[PDB]
Amino acid sequence: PQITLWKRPLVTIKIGGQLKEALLDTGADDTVLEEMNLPGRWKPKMIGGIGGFIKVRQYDQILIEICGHKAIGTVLVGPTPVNIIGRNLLTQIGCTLNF
Amino acid sequence: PQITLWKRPLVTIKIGGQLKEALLDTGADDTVLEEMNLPGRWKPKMIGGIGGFIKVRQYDQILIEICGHKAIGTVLVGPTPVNIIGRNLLTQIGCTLNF
Ligand SMILES: CC[C@H](C)CN(C[C@@H](O)[C@H](Cc1ccccc1)NC(=O)O[C@H]1CO[C@H]2OCC[C@H]21)S(=O)(=O)c1ccc2c(c1)CC[C@@H]2O
Repeated sequence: PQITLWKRPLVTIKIGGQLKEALLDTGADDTVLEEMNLPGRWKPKMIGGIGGFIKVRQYDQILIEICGHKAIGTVLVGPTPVNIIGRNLLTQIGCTLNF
Repeated sequence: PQITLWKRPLVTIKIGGQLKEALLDTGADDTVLEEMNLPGRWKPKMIGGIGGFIKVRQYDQILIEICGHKAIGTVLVGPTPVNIIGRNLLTQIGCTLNF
């Protein structure tokens, strides 16, 4: 599909057996998901943006389906106000910017 | 152009007559640039990011060229970690996401 940017590029994703809404975000190196209780090992991390830093848990090799496109990679989980699909996964679903 | 996402989508911009580098950021509603001198009146505003809220100067109807494409719109100036081009300007240059 082609997504215009008049509105936030929100799409449905599937992660940890749950469906969620997330932004397709070319400004995020990595994917950041709102607080959820994923199983398995994780590593603490701090990520910075406008307003400062938030503490997140880094999970590796997490499977996510974005608009029916499967992807697997690093997912950071923490108190983000929004689910963010970052470039580490956007490359895997074949997403590009075009103008 | 078509821009892949294996690297950060960084582009050269011109604003106030000066060249700068900025990130094409589909997860940003607004365009936020690092502290700089811009001609024109401005008004104090607040914006929130992943880490909280910051004070910005809002410049309206500002001329800005992005990778050779002209836009005129709102530019917020403040302590952002990175120059980001948000959807208010990405729409003006005809930018879409595609997968
Ligand atoms: C530095 C470049 C940018 C700022 C990196 N951001 C990604 C941007 O798209 C954020 C997304 C977003 C955050 C909160 C709420 C809504 C949307 N938009 C943003 O702040 O937009 C501003 C301007 O417009 C307004 O609309 C939206 C909010 C206001 S991040 O979320 O801070 C991030 C993600 C991953 C990762 C990091 C940092 C660090 C490592 C990790 O990979």
